[PDB]
Amino acid sequence: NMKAFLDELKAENIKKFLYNFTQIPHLAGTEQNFQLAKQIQSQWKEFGLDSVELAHYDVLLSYPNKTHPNYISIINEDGNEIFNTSLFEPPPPGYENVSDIVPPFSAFSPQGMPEGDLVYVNYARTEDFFKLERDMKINCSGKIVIARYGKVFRGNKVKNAQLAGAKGVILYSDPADYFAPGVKSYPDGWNLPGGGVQRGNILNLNGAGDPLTPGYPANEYAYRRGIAEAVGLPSIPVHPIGYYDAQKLLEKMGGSAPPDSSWRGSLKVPYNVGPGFTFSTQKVKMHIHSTNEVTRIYNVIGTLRGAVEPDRYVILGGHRDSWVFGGIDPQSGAAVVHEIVRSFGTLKKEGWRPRRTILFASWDAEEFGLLGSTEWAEENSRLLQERGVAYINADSSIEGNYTLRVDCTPLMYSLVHNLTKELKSPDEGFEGKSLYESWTKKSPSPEFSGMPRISKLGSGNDFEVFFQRLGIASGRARYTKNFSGYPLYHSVYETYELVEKFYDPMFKYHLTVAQVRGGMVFELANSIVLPFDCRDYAVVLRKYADKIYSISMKHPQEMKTYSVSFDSLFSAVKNFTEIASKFSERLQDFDKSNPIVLRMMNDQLMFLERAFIDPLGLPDRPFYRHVIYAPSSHNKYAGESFPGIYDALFDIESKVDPSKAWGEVKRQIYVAAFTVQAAAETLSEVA
Amino acid sequence: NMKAFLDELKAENIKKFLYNFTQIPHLAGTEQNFQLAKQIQSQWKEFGLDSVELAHYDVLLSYPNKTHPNYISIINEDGNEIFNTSLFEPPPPGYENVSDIVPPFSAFSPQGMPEGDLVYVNYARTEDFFKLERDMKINCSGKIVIARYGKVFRGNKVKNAQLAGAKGVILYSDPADYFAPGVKSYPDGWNLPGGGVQRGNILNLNGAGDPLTPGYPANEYAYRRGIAEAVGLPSIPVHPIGYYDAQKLLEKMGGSAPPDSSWRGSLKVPYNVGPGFTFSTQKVKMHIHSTNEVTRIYNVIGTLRGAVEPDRYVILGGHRDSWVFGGIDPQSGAAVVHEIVRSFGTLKKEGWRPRRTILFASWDAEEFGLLGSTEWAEENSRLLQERGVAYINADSSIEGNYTLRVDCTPLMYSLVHNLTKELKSPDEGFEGKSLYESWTKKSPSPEFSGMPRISKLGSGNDFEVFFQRLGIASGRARYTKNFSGYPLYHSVYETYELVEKFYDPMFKYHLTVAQVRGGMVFELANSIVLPFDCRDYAVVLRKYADKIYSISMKHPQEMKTYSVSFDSLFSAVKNFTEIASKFSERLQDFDKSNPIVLRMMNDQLMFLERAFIDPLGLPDRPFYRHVIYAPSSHNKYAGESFPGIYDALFDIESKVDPSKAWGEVKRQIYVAAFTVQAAAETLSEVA
Ligand SMILES: *[C@@H]1O[C@H](CO)[C@@H](O[C@@H]2O[C@H](CO)[C@@H](O[C@@H]3O[C@H](CO)[C@@H](O)[C@H](O[C@H]4O[C@H](CO)[C@@H](O)[C@H](O)[C@@H]4O)[C@@H]3O)[C@H](O)[C@H]2NC(C)=O)[C@H](O)[C@H]1NC(C)=O
Ligand SMILES: *[C@@H]1O[C@H](CO)[C@@H](O[C@@H]2O[C@H](CO)[C@@H](O[C@@H]3O[C@H](CO)[C@@H](O)[C@H](O[C@H]4O[C@H](CO)[C@@H](O)[C@H](O)[C@@H]4O)[C@@H]3O)[C@H](O)[C@H]2NC(C)=O)[C@H](O)[C@H]1NC(C)=O
Ligand SMILES: *[C@@H]1O[C@H](CO)[C@@H](O[C@@H]2O[C@H](CO)[C@@H](O)[C@H](O)[C@H]2NC(C)=O)[C@H](O)[C@H]1NC(C)=O
Ligand SMILES: *[C@@H]1O[C@H](CO)[C@@H](O[C@@H]2O[C@H](CO)[C@@H](O)[C@H](O)[C@H]2NC(C)=O)[C@H](O)[C@H]1NC(C)=O
Ligand SMILES: *[C@@H]1O[C@H](CO)[C@@H](O[C@@H]2O[C@H](CO)[C@@H](O)[C@H](O)[C@H]2NC(C)=O)[C@H](O)[C@H]1NC(C)=O
Ligand SMILES: *[C@@H]1O[C@H](CO)[C@@H](O[C@@H]2O[C@H](CO)[C@@H](O)[C@H](O)[C@H]2NC(C)=O)[C@H](O)[C@H]1NC(C)=O
Ligand SMILES: *[C@@H]1O[C@H](CO)[C@@H](O[C@@H]2O[C@H](CO)[C@@H](O)[C@H](O)[C@H]2NC(C)=O)[C@H](O)[C@H]1NC(C)=O
Ligand SMILES: *[C@@H]1O[C@H](CO)[C@@H](O[C@@H]2O[C@H](CO)[C@@H](O)[C@H](O)[C@H]2NC(C)=O)[C@H](O)[C@H]1NC(C)=O
Ligand SMILES: *[C@@H]1O[C@H](CO)[C@@H](O)[C@H](O)[C@H]1NC(C)=O
Ligand SMILES: *[C@@H]1O[C@H](CO)[C@@H](O)[C@H](O)[C@H]1NC(C)=O
Ligand SMILES: *[C@@H]1O[C@H](CO)[C@@H](O)[C@H](O)[C@H]1NC(C)=O
Ligand SMILES: *[C@@H]1O[C@H](CO)[C@@H](O)[C@H](O)[C@H]1NC(C)=O
Ligand SMILES: *[C@@H]1O[C@H](CO)[C@@H](O)[C@H](O)[C@H]1NC(C)=O
Ligand SMILES: *[C@@H]1O[C@H](CO)[C@@H](O)[C@H](O)[C@H]1NC(C)=O
Ligand code: MET
Ligand code: MET
Ligand SMILES: [Ca+2]
Ligand SMILES: [Ca+2]
Ligand SMILES: [Cl-]
Ligand SMILES: [Cl-]
Ligand SMILES: [Zn+2]
Ligand SMILES: [Zn+2]
Ligand SMILES: [Zn+2]
Ligand SMILES: [Zn+2]
Repeated sequence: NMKAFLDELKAENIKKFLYNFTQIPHLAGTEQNFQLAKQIQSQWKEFGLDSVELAHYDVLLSYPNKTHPNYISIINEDGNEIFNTSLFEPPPPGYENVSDIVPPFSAFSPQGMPEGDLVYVNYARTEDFFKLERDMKINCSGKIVIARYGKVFRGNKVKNAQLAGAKGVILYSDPADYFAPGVKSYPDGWNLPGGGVQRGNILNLNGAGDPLTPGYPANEYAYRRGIAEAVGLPSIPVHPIGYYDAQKLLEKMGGSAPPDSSWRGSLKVPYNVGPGFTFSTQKVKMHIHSTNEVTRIYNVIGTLRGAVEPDRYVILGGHRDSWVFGGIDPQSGAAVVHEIVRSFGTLKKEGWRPRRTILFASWDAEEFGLLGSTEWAEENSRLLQERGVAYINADSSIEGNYTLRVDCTPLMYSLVHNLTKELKSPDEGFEGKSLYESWTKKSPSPEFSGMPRISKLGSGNDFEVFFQRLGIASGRARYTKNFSGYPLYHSVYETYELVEKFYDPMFKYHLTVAQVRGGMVFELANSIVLPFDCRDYAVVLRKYADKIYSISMKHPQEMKTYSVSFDSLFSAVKNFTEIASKFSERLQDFDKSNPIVLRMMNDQLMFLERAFIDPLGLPDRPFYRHVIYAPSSHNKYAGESFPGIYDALFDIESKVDPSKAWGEVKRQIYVAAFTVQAAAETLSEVA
Repeated sequence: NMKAFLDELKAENIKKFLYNFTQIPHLAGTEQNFQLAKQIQSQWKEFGLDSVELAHYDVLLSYPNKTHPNYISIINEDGNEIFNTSLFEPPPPGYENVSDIVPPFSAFSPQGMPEGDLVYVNYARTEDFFKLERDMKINCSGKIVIARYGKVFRGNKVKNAQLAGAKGVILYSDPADYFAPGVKSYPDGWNLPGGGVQRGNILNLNGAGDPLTPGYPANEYAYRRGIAEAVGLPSIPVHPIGYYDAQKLLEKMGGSAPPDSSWRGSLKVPYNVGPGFTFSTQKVKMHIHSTNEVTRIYNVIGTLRGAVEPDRYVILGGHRDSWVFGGIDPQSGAAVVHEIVRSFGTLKKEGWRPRRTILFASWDAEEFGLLGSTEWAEENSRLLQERGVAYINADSSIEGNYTLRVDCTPLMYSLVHNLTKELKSPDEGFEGKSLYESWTKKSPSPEFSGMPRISKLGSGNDFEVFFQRLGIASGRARYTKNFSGYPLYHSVYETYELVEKFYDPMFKYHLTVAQVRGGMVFELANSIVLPFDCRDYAVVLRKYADKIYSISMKHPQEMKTYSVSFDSLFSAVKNFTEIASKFSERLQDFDKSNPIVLRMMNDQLMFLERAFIDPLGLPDRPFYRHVIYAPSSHNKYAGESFPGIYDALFDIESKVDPSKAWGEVKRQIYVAAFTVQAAAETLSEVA
């Protein structure tokens, strides 16, 4: 049973595995990450799984040129380079050995050496550009943009800059966002030093996976697009820097003053918007020589065969590739997965099997655009869509030590509330209290009443293909602090020591998280009726419908003129509530001795998330197919509800042809209404 | 059991129902067809079904203007109309009563009155236009095209004419194609009189359904495209005529002689290609005033709930709407469906239920582009794709009286061979012999060896959405003669008397067909393991792969230059064969006492057709999603195998950018190979 499973999980095994996984860098596509793959594969076998395989793919990756390093320069009239930015981050104490740490770069930047004047765009959010262009009437065309990291996915920033006519992008971490007051810089604290730099890809894939093979696995015989038809590549060069190098670049900024104080970081500089310097005269020059190449990646797939329903899959998955040492990201998740596998393997060895099949994945190349999970899901989509019960993600276990953070489909709200009521809180001052209780006090639902906050699923991690493309119920859970990161995210300072010393000295937060993740998986794979409560969907659908309705009501005149009615959507949401209620009654009232009836009802529960998928996808985003959730078009990290209606409404006042625009709003209402009604009807009696 | 079911079917009930259904016209959208819907609905209830509902939709239909009739004219220099074509067909004896028979028209023609010179284009097939433009260097731009009916779907003809720059199309039936030697014209024989005219729609929908709501049911709150963005509407006017009116128009043809004798019909005319008349001087003028309007349609859906697996659907479906009386098309099918329902209802009343759910449909508006079946499938696609076991079509039972004609998925080859070995042949001179035996002697497989021909499924009937869009295993069966029609197809002369006197005086062919259709449905809904043999798919996949390979090999030089390899496809087809064999062994070797294992294996058998669906669809045809079969792009009535590779190869010598063209061939090989491999893997052990 479950306590057995949970009792078997040890804090000290997790620490042990974390140490093992973080001694050398495990960059996607490198030999070291292949070797770590083989090791996971051997150990998952010893741990007892029925089978363990590697699945490989040849996918587009991106690397700096070793012999021609990227950097930024200030140049004078004579094109002399007065100031150059760092070529690497100062490595942390004890790691001068590090054979090779990849230098900071933006993965997938095109090559180039543009020069021009700087304009400062705050976070380079859509509203930031609105403010700049609309109110301040500044123009970025032909400019080099400098933006700080934070708020939104960096690929969104680069896309907004391209849209604004920019010719290059410089990204940096501002201490306002990455330096927590009263804490010391690494190695004496968990703060980001001025030499530290955030790596990460800057693609706008919208779910496509490998840029060359959208729709299909990048296997041996795959036909590949030419790089010119590749999906999601930026067309301007981009490069990231620390705040020391950034202060040099910002200290001379001329033109307009920040429009207000929210545009201002913590550096001792004016934060002028520019364009140009105060040093007329001087310009900025980028040197990007990174290359894209087709490189092989390896996922590790382990299988624990179910005893009763082997053709039903519960999936625990998390990535193994890291920018450098991956102390937090991803090895604090991977080490938790490893102990969960060891622990399932133990039960199995004593003769136990779960009811359903459990699949365990160690994904590759997440950092480069969720490529390993996606290609694998493109290859197995027929199995996943007919047999996939649920997907639990397992990136970083901790990103703070304050409370539980859970994002999932409403189908799993009750499972997560129940499970956490049986778990001991590991928080100071809640000893003897349940996880549900510390979590509820520290993180109260706005939505009401005496319940914890649970968020929507956006994207930016490996659950994306499972939920947004395939409609498989998905969740994730981690410890967090009281979309920007923790200060040391994706830098060289993310090490084993960072975690042992400052985050989780006892590894008790890792353990709590291993219980939540492992317990969810255990319940999903073994409970006789699937632990999904469809009435939870009925509740949030109503809230989401009120929400998009209020957004539309900011335009009463247009609603009148174009006859924009939400009646069909509320009507669909009403029918969903009613039918969902009745389906629950039947769920309570039928006999579990009849297997066929049990399988039927489970199939209904399983396909219910699947019912929300539109095979045509959302407009311009063919691989985002879920009609209720999609990643925000302004922020890949954030979920948006009724994404098709929301985007039809967004900035509608600016559209040239109002009735065409409002026509499209109404089309999206219709699509949403029909999909909600069709989903509800899957829960009707079947004949 | 099955004999019980079959013994219950009577020839005389079928005749009785056929008579009842053919006394007045039942045009889609008219009150008479609503009334016939209500009657079917009452009678399916009395017959015993658990429930019977009407599902309605508001869809684009098309009608002639009653007070401004369509016709064609010959005009002189002074624009005088010398010759006008008929305004209606002479009604058959006894039907001068007929309140109103719609006059011949091409459904969905735009309005217009173009004048110009005639060019004669034979069947207006793609090769016909190749011959005309390429070899004869004739130019149709600005011309009015005249084509004879036959060979290919009429909508393809109109699209080829548009592509060729034509400004109007005149369609007619040539006695070469619609007058069988030695037989008399109706009412004294089954031949087409010179006054008879073939109705039918001329859309190019490619699976979209209702032109205004592609993707989604045309329900009450549906958002509808503007007619200018409608799917599949021709942009030139089109009108059909009999061979009397056609002889007048053809007798004066000038320009070139027919390129050869295959261009020549049976009329006593030269069959000159034109352009223009021999009467310089005279021109042709079209008068089309037909309108398109959104009109309500009604499907009747009956349900016979399964005893053991109510959430598994076997579907028997056929249309009810007719151009006029529908003596053959569709009421000879509808009357067979009615007797099958009555017969299932009888068993049910004596306490029996099938194992799986059976759904019975009477579709509306088939004649106007398969609209009723399609809209219903767009509305229920989530149920159909997870629960749909099989779809059996039921249009016309007879179109000849020579032998059985069966088209179906390879998954049903064995079911159809077995079932027909248990059925008595109704053919003269095979009394005491089995249906399999007359059918095999009269219609031998080319493919080998001692087996009957079974054809590929294309489109042009209501199975289209189920098979080509949704991937549900589909079949159809009918009596045929020794893509053009029978002579009286879609004319006013298609009556009850036509069938009683000349086709099936005893109704014994209707009865055989009711046994084949009802027996297939019975086996599918009741057999414990689904009666599909996946090794039949392995066999035809190999044949199809040889076939497309030979087509490519006509271009050895390009295959060399571009490195076009079919190795991945043959490799996929090999793995399919191997895995299919092993899956059959397990299928034989497992115990039917374990229900869960039985359901698992049945689910594999059920989803196997589903595995061949690509959610991106085929290029430019988003609603054709099956990778192995699609309707021919040159002939909606015909199936093409590996449609994506075939179309990439078709007329490739003519493409401007060879490596781009050959690139696309290779892409399609890759897609085909991967889909075959993914389908095979669904039949692997599941964990
Ligand atoms: C939520 O579930 C309910 C059912 O429980 C479902 O209600 C349905 O609403 C539709 C659309 O309003 C109803 O449609 C009617 O059908 C009857 C025949 O049964 C027709 O006579 C009506 O048509 C006339 O009136 C229309 C509206 O003014 C005219 O436009 C039309 O031209 C006709 O003159 C009408 O179409 C349907 O009957 C009910 N079904 C019921 C009550 O069982 C509702 O649609 C669901 N919500 C969603 C979004 O699906
Ligand atoms: C039909 O089923 C068979 C399996 O039963 C399946 O065979 C697979 O073929 C692939 C592709 O050829 C094999 O891929 C190899 O994998 C190994 C590692 O296991 C690699 O070392 C190999 O890569 C090297 O060689 C390549 C080819 O020259 C180089 O391009 C590459 O850069 C490497 O140097 C190679 O990728 C795979 O191992 C087998 N699997 C087996 C035999 O189990 C076949 O693909 C199926 N058919 C289809 C169309 O799917
Ligand atoms: C991580 O732990 C693994 C497994 O214990 C270590 O790999 C084993 O170590 C020795 C080499 O000294 C070999 O005898 C085994 O073959 C290895 N087992 C494998 C690959 O599964 C590995 O050395 C550890 N890594 C670190 C950095 O300590
Ligand atoms: C920034 O780096 C550049 C590139 O290395 C330095 O300029 C180079 O310096 C060498 C030695 O003076 C010259 O031979 C090259 O011509 C220069 N290269 C280019 C492309 O300008 C420059 O010194 C650095 N700037 C500072 C302030 O250190
Ligand atoms: C979470 O736990 C609650 C409370 O135990 C469960 O709700 C009960 O479930 C049982 C078993 O079917 C019913 O008999 C009770 O009537 C339910 N009580 C309530 C308050 O609804 C709920 O099912 C659990 N959710 C899960 C386990 O997914
Ligand atoms: C087709 O058969 C039906 C059913 O027997 C006939 O409809 C019935 O006829 C009488 C009207 O004379 C009524 O008492 C019943 O209400 C009808 N039943 C229905 C509608 O289910 C119908 O008249 C026949 N049609 C023809 C042309 O003979
Ligand atoms: C073909 O039909 C046209 C249309 O009815 C006939 O021409 C019309 O005839 C009436 C009476 O002569 C005239 O008043 C109209 O002006 C004509 N209409 C048009 C549009 O031309 C014509 O007679 C018919 N041709 C033949 C040979 O019967
Ligand atoms: C068609 O009938 C053939 C011959 O009876 C069936 O094949 C046999 O099926 C039985 C039952 O599983 C096996 O034990 C035999 O070994 C099979 N014989 C052969 C020749 O294969 C076949 O299964 C039937 N196809 C159907 C009913 O779908
Ligand atoms: C890296 O830089 C060298 C020159 O310094 C260049 O010639 C080489 O091609 C580069 N490597 C690439 C582009 O992969
Ligand atoms: C922005 O400035 C550039 C300067 O070259 C100009 O080409 C472009 O049209 C301007 N656009 C706006 C938003 O005014
Ligand atoms: C963990 O422990 C305490 C709890 O308040 C906190 O003050 C400290 O900052 C935490 N460590 C990190 C890395 O947040
Ligand atoms: C039919 O023709 C009349 C005139 O004869 C026209 O005015 C009317 O609008 C037409 N009906 C239509 C177009 O539906
Ligand atoms: C066909 O003839 C028309 C005459 O107007 C001309 O415009 C068109 O370019 C010609 N095309 C070909 C195929 O020569
Ligand atoms: C039906 O019966 C005989 C069989 O040869 C045939 O000659 C006759 O033409 C058939 N009727 C039709 C309509 O084909
Ligand atoms: C490429 S989607 C997100 C990848 C990675 N988790 C990042 O946030 O940088
Ligand atoms: C619109 S697809 C075919 C419709 C009808 N069966 C015809 O052949 O005319
Ligand atoms: Ca791919
Ligand atoms: Ca539609
Ligand atoms: Cl996570
Ligand atoms: Cl048919
Ligand atoms: Zn990560
Ligand atoms: Zn990361
Ligand atoms: Zn028909
Ligand atoms: Zn027809």
